[PDB]
Amino acid sequence: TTRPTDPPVYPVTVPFLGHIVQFGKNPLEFMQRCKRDLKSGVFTISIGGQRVTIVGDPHEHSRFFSPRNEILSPREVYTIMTPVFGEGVAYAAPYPRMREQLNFLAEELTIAKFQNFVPAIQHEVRKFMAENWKEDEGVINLLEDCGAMIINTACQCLFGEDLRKRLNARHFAQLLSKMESSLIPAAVFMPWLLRLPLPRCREARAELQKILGEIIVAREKESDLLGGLLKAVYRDGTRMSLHEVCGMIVAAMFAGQHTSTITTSWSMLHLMHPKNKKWLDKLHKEIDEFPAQLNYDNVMDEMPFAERCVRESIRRDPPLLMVMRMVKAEVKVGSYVVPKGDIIACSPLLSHHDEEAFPNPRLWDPERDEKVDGAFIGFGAGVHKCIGQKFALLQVKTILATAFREYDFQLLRDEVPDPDYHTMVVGPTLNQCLVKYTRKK
Ligand code: HEM
Ligand SMILES: OC(Cn1cncn1)(Cn1cncn1)c1ccc(F)cc1F
Repeated sequence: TTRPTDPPVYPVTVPFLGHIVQFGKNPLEFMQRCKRDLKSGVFTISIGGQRVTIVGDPHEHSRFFSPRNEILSPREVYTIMTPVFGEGVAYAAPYPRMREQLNFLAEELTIAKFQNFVPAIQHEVRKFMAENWKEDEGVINLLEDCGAMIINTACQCLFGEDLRKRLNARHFAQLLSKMESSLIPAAVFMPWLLRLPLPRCREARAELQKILGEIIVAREKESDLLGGLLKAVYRDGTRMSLHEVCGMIVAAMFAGQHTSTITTSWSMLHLMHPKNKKWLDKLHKEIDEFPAQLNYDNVMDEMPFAERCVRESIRRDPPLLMVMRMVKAEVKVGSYVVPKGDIIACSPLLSHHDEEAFPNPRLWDPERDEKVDGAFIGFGAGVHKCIGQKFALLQVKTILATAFREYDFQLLRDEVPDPDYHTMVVGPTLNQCLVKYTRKK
């Protein structure tokens, strides 16, 4: 079964690997085991004879990230999420409707769009803090409260008043919530591997669609994200259907909700920890210079340290652990060739723990730089680099800047939380994010 060019191979049984996943075993240790015993950063896990090739050598990142869809294809490997977004909507939109739709989305999230996003995000953060952090001091779940701030501020930024009246952020976040109710690794991993349907979350879509479809008529009967998606064309002259606009609105809120929530929480948890006083003080040296009301230029271009804070949070504990493609034509990676039919993967989690690229990788050090160019991949790279990355950072950084200007925070355990590997998109353990707020003097 070997070819003169293939990477080293580690056989596993499906049960044995199934067991590792179901039981939420640290996936970093398993991949680091493999990287060492096979003495290669590029290596294959043969599951049921089912080849998964990992680009775990940060010097080889571009070999994963740069090829076109026709060579390394995202479609086949994410097709299981189709019920999430709908049948002809993203990874399920046939060629070339997938790239066309992602690009429409991308175009709704450029820096020309962000106009008054910042004041809008500050007002929502301050409404929240005013409604929820009312006392001189009080106890909260930081993970839960960041997620609220993330949905509220996202919807305020992206949605018009008709939308926010019919579908409030609370509602939105429930509907989103009961979808990744069926995207746990323990349940998805095996049908993802076999090529089996997603094992409830199509009921939540049909609720949204009906709701949006009403909103959508109300408007055509009578410049936000919805309105921009509604104006989108396509190469062939036709526009997106209701079903496609709903699906891309979902893909959007879905993509950014859990990832940004988690990044904000890790950032705040590191910063508040007594051993990171130096950084919190550094953070203040930067943000104490600014007025009550921030602008785009303030947050995007005059907070380099806040940004390092966010970036290193995603570096140490990236929320998307692993990014995949189907190899459609064999591809050169390092001194190996990765054959047609392989699943090829590149893992932020694995590369962000490479000792050369990120020495002492468990130390959250905001002043760190990658020691191998392009080793950091928390938002991916190349053809499929994240296109909400700028909105994400504008959002998280404004929240950090707004929350730390008014409050101090005590973490109510001794150590920063354990990541919890039981969810698809990975964050700190919920019960471990209990925190005391203290209103500034
Ligand atoms: C902190 C927040 C975020 C993180 C950490 C993050 C992380 C990532 C990563 C690792 C990828 C690589 C995908 C791959 O190679 O398969 C990606 C892509 C992508 N992201 Fe994000 N992302 C974030 C926020 C968002 C937001 C807010 C949106 C939309 C509103 C978004 C939309 C997308 C899309 C459409 C792609 C891939 C497009 C394609 O397949 O060509 N992301 N993101
Ligand atoms: O890349 C994802 C899909 N994915 C990969 N593993 C689990 N889900 C996630 N993502 C990207 N940025 C933030 N989250 C994505 C790609 C496109 C999309 F529309 C949604 C979506 F979640």
